[PDB]
Amino acid sequence: VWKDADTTLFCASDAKAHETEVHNVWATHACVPTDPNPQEIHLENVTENFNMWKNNMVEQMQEDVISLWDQSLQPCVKLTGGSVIKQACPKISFDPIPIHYCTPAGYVILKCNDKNFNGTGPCKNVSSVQCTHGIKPVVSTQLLLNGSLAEEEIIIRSENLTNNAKTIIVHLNKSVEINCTRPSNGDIRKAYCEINGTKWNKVLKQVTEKLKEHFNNKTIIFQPPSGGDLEITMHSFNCRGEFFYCNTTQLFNNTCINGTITLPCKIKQIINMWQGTGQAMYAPPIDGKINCVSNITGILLTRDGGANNTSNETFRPGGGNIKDNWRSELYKYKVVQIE
Ligand SMILES: CC1(C)CC(NC(=O)C(=O)Nc2ccc(Br)cc2)CC(C)(C)N1
Ligand SMILES: *[C@@H]1O[C@H](CO)[C@@H](O)[C@H](O)[C@H]1NC(C)=O
Ligand SMILES: *[C@@H]1O[C@H](CO)[C@@H](O)[C@H](O)[C@H]1NC(C)=O
Ligand SMILES: *[C@@H]1O[C@H](CO)[C@@H](O)[C@H](O)[C@H]1NC(C)=O
Ligand SMILES: *[C@@H]1O[C@H](CO)[C@@H](O)[C@H](O)[C@H]1NC(C)=O
Ligand SMILES: *[C@@H]1O[C@H](CO)[C@@H](O)[C@H](O)[C@H]1NC(C)=O
Ligand SMILES: *[C@@H]1O[C@H](CO)[C@@H](O)[C@H](O)[C@H]1NC(C)=O
Ligand SMILES: *[C@@H]1O[C@H](CO)[C@@H](O)[C@H](O)[C@H]1NC(C)=O
Ligand SMILES: *[C@@H]1O[C@H](CO)[C@@H](O)[C@H](O)[C@H]1NC(C)=O
Ligand SMILES: *[C@@H]1O[C@H](CO)[C@@H](O)[C@H](O)[C@H]1NC(C)=O
Ligand SMILES: *[C@@H]1O[C@H](CO)[C@@H](O)[C@H](O)[C@H]1NC(C)=O
Ligand SMILES: *[C@@H]1O[C@H](CO)[C@@H](O)[C@H](O)[C@H]1NC(C)=O
Repeated sequence: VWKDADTTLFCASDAKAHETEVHNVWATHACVPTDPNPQEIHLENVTENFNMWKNNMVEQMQEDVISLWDQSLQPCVKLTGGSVIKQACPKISFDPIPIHYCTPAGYVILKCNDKNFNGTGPCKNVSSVQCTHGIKPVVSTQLLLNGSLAEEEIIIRSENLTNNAKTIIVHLNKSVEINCTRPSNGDIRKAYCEINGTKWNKVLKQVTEKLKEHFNNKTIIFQPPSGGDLEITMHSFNCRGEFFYCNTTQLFNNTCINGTITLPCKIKQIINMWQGTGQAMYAPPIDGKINCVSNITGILLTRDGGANNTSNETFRPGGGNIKDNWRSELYKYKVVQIE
């Protein structure tokens, strides 16, 4: 017998003690080795309720990633609360590694194995584990990168679809690669992302059809962000320590519903912190080819309000709350206390 409960989790990873890469360093001192032979118990015809939108596991992963960035990516100048903090800001080795989240004695993690599970409600196929799967703490907006894929159909996730103020997480069942490069050798900050147009438009059409099922077959329209900070209006992410801001206008235009899609990007030194603090400024980009090839595995969407009297629903890429990023991976888990 058990019950829903919150407790302090610990982490496990396969980090290398000899790596200077910041994630490896953090996990080496903050986590333990992973279990080579993990045990999993499938509960016989047990029904459990989940709520990915109210899961303390999310808050804890957030806290880990905040501390990791706080120790690994200190900017030259921090602007928060009115005070100005200056300090050294050397370039680092940066490449996210999988982090496992595990429960201590007296506790266990319940895992929903239901196909097409949306993250909330009852789960029929439930198993118990000590640790989650390996989750890379990838920080980004608009597009979710290097995450897990839905096993069956594309899944739409939201705490409340009817509430347009609540973020929508689209969980893809097929990866679309995004190839971002800052070429070696008139602007060290100019960059670009290449994406297979055929693959993207096909997936996006599948997402459209999926959104129809949730919005009474209303017409689904995609549009670029209306306004807001650059971190939100553009696809923001960190590649090799450098902050990339990419213009995704070409991705979200309800027209191509063929060739290569080249998104214009730029590396920014001055960033609005996702931690919520304030503003941070980093040193200029390192020289040479700066390249990151990522899997697009999900999308963060915000729905336009004031469309109730029309046959259209408008969706725009969003994000900014990194907790949603962790939710996209932790949705199927919950902690319970055993006796
Ligand atoms: C809640 C709300 C509206 C979200 C905002 N988000 C961000 O500034 C953000 O996500 N920035 C960011 C930075 C680097 C990378 Br790489 C990706 C994204 C920041 C705060 C202060 C928390 N307000
Ligand atoms: C329940 O989930 C487990 C783990 O994914 C899977 O092996 C099993 O086939 C599922 N059971 C059914 C009947 O769907
Ligand atoms: C998830 O599935 C449950 C099944 O009862 C349902 O109540 C809930 O509305 C679903 N959530 C979404 C966003 O589809
Ligand atoms: C992805 O999900 C959609 C439904 O959302 C489905 O039609 C399609 O077959 C899936 N693709 C793959 C490769 O499973
Ligand atoms: C979902 O959002 C709608 C629109 O804001 C609201 O009227 C409704 O109460 C919400 N549903 C729940 C279960 O809170
Ligand atoms: C990229 O996506 C493919 C599946 O489309 C997967 O096999 C591979 O592991 C992914 N790479 C990651 C997760 O970094
Ligand atoms: C990514 O794009 C760059 C520049 O076009 C290219 O050199 C590289 O081969 C690409 N990588 C992959 C895996 O497609
Ligand atoms: C969408 O249209 C199809 C085809 O007529 C219908 O079967 C289905 O019930 C509709 N779905 C919604 C959510 O309105
Ligand atoms: C993206 O590029 C388009 C032109 O292709 C431009 O109109 C738009 O302002 C850009 N978006 C942002 C957020 O800068
Ligand atoms: C969508 O693409 C078409 C291409 O002809 C363009 O004219 C239109 O302005 C685009 N809408 C946007 C970028 O919102
Ligand atoms: C995208 O993939 C398809 C095969 O799925 C291929 O035919 C097409 O050439 C690719 N497009 C690009 C831009 O490479
Ligand atoms: C995604 O994973 C690939 C393979 O490990 C990596 O090269 C790339 O830098 C990752 N993308 C991001 C945004 O971290």
